Amino acid sequence: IPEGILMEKNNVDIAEGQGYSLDQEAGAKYVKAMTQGTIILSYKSTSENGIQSLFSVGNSTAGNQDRHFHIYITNSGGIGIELRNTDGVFNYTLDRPASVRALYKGERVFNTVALKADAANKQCRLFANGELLATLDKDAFKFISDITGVDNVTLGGTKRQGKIAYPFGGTIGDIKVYSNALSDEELIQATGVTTYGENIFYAGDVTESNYFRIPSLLTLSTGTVISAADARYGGTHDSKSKINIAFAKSTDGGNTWSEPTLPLKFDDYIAKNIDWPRDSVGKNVQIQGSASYIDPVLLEDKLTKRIFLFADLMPAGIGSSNASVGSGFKEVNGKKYLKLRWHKDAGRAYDYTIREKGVIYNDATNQPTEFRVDGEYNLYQHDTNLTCKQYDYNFSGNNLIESKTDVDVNMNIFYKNSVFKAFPTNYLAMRYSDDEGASWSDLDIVSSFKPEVSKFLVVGPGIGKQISTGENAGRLLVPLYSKSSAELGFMYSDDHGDNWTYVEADNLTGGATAEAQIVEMPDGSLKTYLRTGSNCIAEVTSIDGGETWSDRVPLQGISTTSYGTQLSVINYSQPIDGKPAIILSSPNATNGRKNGKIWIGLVNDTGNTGIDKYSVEWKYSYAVDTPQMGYSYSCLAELPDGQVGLLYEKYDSWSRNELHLKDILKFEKYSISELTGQA
Ligand SMILES: CC(=O)N[C@H]1[C@H]2O[C@@](C(=O)O)(C[C@@H]1O)O[C@@H]2[C@H](O)CO
Repeated sequence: IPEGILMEKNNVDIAEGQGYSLDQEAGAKYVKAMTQGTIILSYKSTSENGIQSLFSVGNSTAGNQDRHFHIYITNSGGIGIELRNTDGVFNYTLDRPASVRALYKGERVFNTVALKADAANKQCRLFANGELLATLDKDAFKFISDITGVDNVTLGGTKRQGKIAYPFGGTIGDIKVYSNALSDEELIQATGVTTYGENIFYAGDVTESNYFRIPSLLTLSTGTVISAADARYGGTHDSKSKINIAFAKSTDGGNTWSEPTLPLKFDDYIAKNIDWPRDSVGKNVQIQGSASYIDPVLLEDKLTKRIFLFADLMPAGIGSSNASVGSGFKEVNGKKYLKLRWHKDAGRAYDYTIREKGVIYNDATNQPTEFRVDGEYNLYQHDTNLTCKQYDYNFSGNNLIESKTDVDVNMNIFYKNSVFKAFPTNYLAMRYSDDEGASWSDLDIVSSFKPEVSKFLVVGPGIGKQISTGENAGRLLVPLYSKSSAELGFMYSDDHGDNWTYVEADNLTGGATAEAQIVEMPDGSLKTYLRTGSNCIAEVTSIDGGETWSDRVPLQGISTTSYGTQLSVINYSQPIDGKPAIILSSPNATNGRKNGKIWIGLVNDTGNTGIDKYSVEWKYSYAVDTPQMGYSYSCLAELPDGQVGLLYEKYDSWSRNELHLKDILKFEKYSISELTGQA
């Protein structure tokens, strides 16, 4: 077999289910006997078939349907290979979900992929659109030379018992087959020729996190665009993990973004880039003893230009699902204070409180102790800062080993090895900034109002809202949800963020994931759209600045799942078709987080008063990709130009098969012209 290119083809159109034979190519005899090599191809799929082989080599005869090698893509954006010679001899597979796309801005686009079969290193690697997607290691390295009875080289399908299986439909822009193993560098470069949308945060940036989730995007009145997201270190798992909140800004309308920062973070566990296992066992494992922050909300007070970042604060080993019932506060002398448990007391003996100036008091004696905390909640014993060893986490087989290192970090009340431990429920935290993220204020735990009967009271991720007109103009609002006397709730401030008041919006005690976002009506009244535990998105209205809310009404015509998915709904500054408009983003499928769509809702005055005053007509819907393509959490923002920016999870974040994927948080922009189908 010669060194270099064995076969090359260009601009090949393939009719769905027909495939294309490469048997007559001069190098077919070499390709049918490859001991290793590299395949790189550019393609555009126009088919909705489930599995679509791009290139294959194998045995087409009867009874030999399990003898072949093929590189394929799926209608849901997955990509992979299967190297087979019947299950008794070998069946090597490698894939990565949500690796490619089908449609971008209304048109089918080309993706560039590559498979490298490295005999010397006994390794197989898959690449797509400039990224290394997956790696397979095998002691018994195998390739085309190991398949019995190869009799064909085919494009757009895999020949099985004389039939075209895994039928592709579309165009193979280019294909090059090398007998040699090209370097990862050459393949990253070669496949990187086609990319769509951009990353703000990414595996390898200064956050040191390989994964991200829960997007927040907001254009400030100054023109600067800011964003935040969970920096999920231990895979894409929710809290009871190691998660920090990442932040970045753009001063050029969303074209380029600054180096990300970590405004909300904990140091009990080290922040590092780690590849979380995706196998059936390891994928379910998560960090057990780390404190974390989760689900960000960004908000701007246009009157003061101040910005706020909110997120849930989870004590060590705590998440929404295992949070203890209680406020985490104790009332002494009429004032609520954070309570603490001395590590040597009984398991549930929270006999201390953090009072004025961070001084820790003994409640039984009502006398101050020798301990105190700073504005970051780190402990001190007589002005001397307390410390503890930072933990590291590594997999030993399917087991996650969490061990102490020799690195000292300040002892914080939310850490598992702290001498004074906070109550194991969730808290609401926030910091403000007057210089667009250059510096942030001290940690402000605003959840003193958490109902003592609640398991958890958390934020609805995305952005908050400031009322611009009416009696309550200037009021700041942040959506919340809980498992307590109410499900949907809100916290508002009339003094520019200095103080917050909690509001129960219903009397539902089921604790469903009622993530909501708020939009303002022309007269200042508000409409909140929310995820529910039923097969619909609900709408509630307030005519008193968010103090009381109407009963839930299903949002007619916008399909969703029973478990649901977070949504984003924003006010647009200019009228569309002459009417005030709001824009909504959410996956449209009734099962699975996929088929993302952006809708434009036109506000109509019905002629009625009160809660029935306005009616929103969802006149336009825009499909971001094809129906099976992944789309989960998202956040919209009107950019300084007329465009609508979109930061979203381009995969199914609920699925147990799409956990721990790198670089799925994408940033895209769309004009109103595009969104209204007006080209
Ligand atoms: C505080 C918290 O746990 N937020 C979670 C919840 O929502 C998500 C989700 O993708 O649906 C992602 C959020 O980061 O998974 C969680 C689950 O639904 C339990 O509510």
